[PDB]
Amino acid sequence: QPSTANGGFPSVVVTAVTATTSISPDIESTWKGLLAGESGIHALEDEFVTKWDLAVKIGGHLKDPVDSHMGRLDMRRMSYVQRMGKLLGGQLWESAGSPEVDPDRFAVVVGTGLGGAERIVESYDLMNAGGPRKVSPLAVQMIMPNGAAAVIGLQLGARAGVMTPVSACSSGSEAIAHAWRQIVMGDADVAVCGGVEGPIEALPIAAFSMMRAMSTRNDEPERASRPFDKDRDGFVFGEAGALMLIETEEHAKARGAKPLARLLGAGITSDAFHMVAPAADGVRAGRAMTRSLELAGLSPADIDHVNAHGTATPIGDAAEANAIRVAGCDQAAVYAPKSALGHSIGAVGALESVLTVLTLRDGVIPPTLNYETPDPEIDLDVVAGEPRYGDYRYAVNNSFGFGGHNVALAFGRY
Amino acid sequence: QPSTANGGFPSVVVTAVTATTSISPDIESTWKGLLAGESGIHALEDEFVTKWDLAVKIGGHLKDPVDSHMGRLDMRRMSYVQRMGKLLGGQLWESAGSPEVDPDRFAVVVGTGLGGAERIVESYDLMNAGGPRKVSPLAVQMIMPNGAAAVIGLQLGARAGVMTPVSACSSGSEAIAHAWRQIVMGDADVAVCGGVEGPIEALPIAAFSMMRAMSTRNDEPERASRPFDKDRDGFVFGEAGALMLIETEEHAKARGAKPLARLLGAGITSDAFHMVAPAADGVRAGRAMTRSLELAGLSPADIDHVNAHGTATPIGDAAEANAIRVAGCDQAAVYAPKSALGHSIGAVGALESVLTVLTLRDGVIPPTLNYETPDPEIDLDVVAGEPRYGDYRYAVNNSFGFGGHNVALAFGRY
Ligand SMILES: Cc1n[nH]c2ccc(NS(=O)(=O)CCCCF)cc12
Ligand SMILES: Cc1n[nH]c2ccc(NS(=O)(=O)CCCCF)cc12
Ligand code: NA
Ligand code: NA
Repeated sequence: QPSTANGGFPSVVVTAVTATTSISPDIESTWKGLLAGESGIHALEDEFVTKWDLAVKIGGHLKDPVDSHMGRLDMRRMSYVQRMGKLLGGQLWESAGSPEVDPDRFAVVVGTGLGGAERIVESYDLMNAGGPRKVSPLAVQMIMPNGAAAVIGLQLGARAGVMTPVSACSSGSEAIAHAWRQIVMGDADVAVCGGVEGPIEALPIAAFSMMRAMSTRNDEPERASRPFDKDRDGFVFGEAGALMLIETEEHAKARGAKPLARLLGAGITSDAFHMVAPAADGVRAGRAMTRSLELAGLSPADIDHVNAHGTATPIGDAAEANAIRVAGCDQAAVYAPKSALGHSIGAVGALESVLTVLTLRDGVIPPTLNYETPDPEIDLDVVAGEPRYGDYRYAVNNSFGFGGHNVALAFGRY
Repeated sequence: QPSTANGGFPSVVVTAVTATTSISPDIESTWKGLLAGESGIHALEDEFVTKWDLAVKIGGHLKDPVDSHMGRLDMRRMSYVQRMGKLLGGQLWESAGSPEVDPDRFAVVVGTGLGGAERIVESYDLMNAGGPRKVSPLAVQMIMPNGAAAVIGLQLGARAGVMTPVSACSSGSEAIAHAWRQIVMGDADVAVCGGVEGPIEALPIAAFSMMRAMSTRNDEPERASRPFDKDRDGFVFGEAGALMLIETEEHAKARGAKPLARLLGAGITSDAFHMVAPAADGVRAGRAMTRSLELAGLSPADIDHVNAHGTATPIGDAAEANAIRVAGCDQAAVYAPKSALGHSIGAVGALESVLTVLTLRDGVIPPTLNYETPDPEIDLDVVAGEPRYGDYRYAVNNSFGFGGHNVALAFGRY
């Protein structure tokens, strides 16, 4: 039976990471801000909140907006997520030394929650006003939700596959999972993978808050996102995009790249329970964690750290607590980064994967913000108060998205 | 080195197929219509063609509309592709004997070109008219492009993974590719896979026809789609959805299921050349065919049949002819089903996979319609005039979608 530990799968390592965040456009500055207890969630000064009088008035816009890095050409040639993907794709490649890889062994897997939706309603109005010939010949390549991954593959020259998984909150983690599969199956030796997502706007807020899924603690924005806390209220939006560079260890050593961590395995299961709510028993979500251990060659005892999905909805954290217990990783140190960075849907799984890698690299877990009164039903060892320095050897990043999509990524210290 | 032929991968077989089509809502009636030279492409009697005076006035609506099978509940609870997915999901399961499988070994992989887009502009207007509280709590689960696969997994009880690949015209084939991967890697023993796509409307027509990509031969609708013909004019829309049931051969024999064909391998590459146009040399597209042979254990000589992508654009068919030659399958008998069924984007790769399976089962290839004057630059053995009965043992289905996404599925007679 093949596994990473017994050589059945080639060793895959992470060699570069990049992310834009409500705390910082630089991933290393975001890391240091998280360690200092910073939060990216503030009061929304956007005019659409006062216009429609939204139930939620809090959220985290990117510290550095994507369009401040975009000229007129990009503003009409690409959708938002494509523009975010081009920005992150370029920053990731330079951060990795701008290597020259074999294009036929180079893949791209970038997930997203929805895609270039704003370009559909724009083309809707552009033809209602002037007719069918007033729709741009570039409209198809902007609207298609594979567009972000397509521009990244074209910009970097990836010819071993350009793929876009879609599974809401797990899209970014699932992208890293499939990129790992594309490598261990022999189709590629190096891959850019992650997730991108659109900005906070009025319609996304209205749709999610009508599910009673979002926190409404508008008086203290930095204290609204309270994963595993008894005063839970729901999740808070926090914009993000994130990409990582993974490659076989053989490929990394031959180019002189210093690996940040090891990508050991990936488990994908599904609940088949409800269209938006997770299964309370957490059985299938836990099986995804178990499956990532099986492919990696680990046991629950080896898991020192779990980067939780932790959206801070009442039923979400309760289900994940059961899932962690079902997987047998209840003794692990748990971090819920959505306490500080919020929820970025199609990108957050990729962002939290980057944070998992940094935790294994520096041997430190940032504190879960606003964890002050532990929920009696959730008995987990969550890091809080200050960063916890520890000897973390293996970690699992969880992402359980709407629709019942469970992705677990098993990571190891290099 | 693992392969299907040398036992490195478990044997995977196709046990049931279902499709709705511009010719028939029944896949067996569609097959018989194709063999009799029927076409689903007619003059569009929709009022939006006269309203905007579209350059194209031809296309193939479904013979049996999806919403004629939908009550009021489904018309507000689901988007179009979700409704198509529920219809096809239910028909496929009954056609397979309604088996009772282990939910933890059952996966669903359903691709789509875009998703529930019509529900975004609907929620856009619903809040402009009444405010944020007038957006349905079901809006999120209708809009998310993973929605069709989500309702199919929930309806049939698939708990080993519910996934949605997005890659334009190759989405439906890529879904079958990932479902094959999910099985040969040990994560599942049975999978429902295919693709769904929305109907023909004015905006899709305007966007694609402004790329000069669509045929404008409105006087003879049944003769507009002319793949590999010298009088090529572009592609024609033809609505479709298709699903197939695949499972390990061990799993099929233990339940008494008669396999229709074997799914032997799948190759995914990318061009990284242009956002909508395929590479002229067809090198990466041919490598996807080669890769499916490598995983299957075949050589170009074993390929008797190629179900071509064949959109009938001038540059598309020229690039695929080079791709087939690059892969070394130039002596194979080529079928271009878009000549009769048109192009259904996210679903067509799944539909043409079903047609490939039926070709191997019945030993017959339908004629490529409107192939009357062979393009001098495309020297391929395309089936034309009447069905060609032959001893086809192995076939490859091609799907090269916009964005440079190349998927090749290698199929074998059971
Ligand atoms: C707005 C918008 N314009 N274009 C988009 C494309 C995708 C999404 N996705 S989203 O979930 O609604 C945003 C929530 C993430 C908050 F950090 C939104 C938009
Ligand atoms: C319209 C519509 N409403 N909802 C949709 C969801 C997806 C798509 N896809 S499409 O490419 O534009 C249709 C082209 C296929 C022709 F057979 C269209 C719609
Ligand atoms: Na996590
Ligand atoms: Na084909």
